[PDB]
Amino acid sequence: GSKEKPKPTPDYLMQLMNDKKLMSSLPNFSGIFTHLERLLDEEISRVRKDMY
Amino acid sequence: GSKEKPKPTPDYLMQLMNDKKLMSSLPNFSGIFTHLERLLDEEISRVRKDMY
Repeated sequence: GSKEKPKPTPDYLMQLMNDKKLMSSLPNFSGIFTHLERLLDEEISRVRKDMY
Repeated sequence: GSKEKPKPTPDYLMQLMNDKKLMSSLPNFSGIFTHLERLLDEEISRVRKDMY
């Protein structure tokens, strides 16, 4: 085991929405982080689906 | 449905290891991105567990 994975909530998603936008406003982001972008596209996606 | 989620491979992980380090070398990262850090801690974690 390695780290406990905390639950996804609206708070998680509202912050994700601003993170995904912040990175999109950074043309340097694409070069500095590789998987970080896709992880929003999945996390934002799955957080929206697992929404209660 | 929203976006198809691609499989995790070693290539995914080797790049994650460098992304997680790049962000750790950025004291500005912590302020610019909120969930991006934890998503490595989970993705890197789960990619290592789902390793074949």
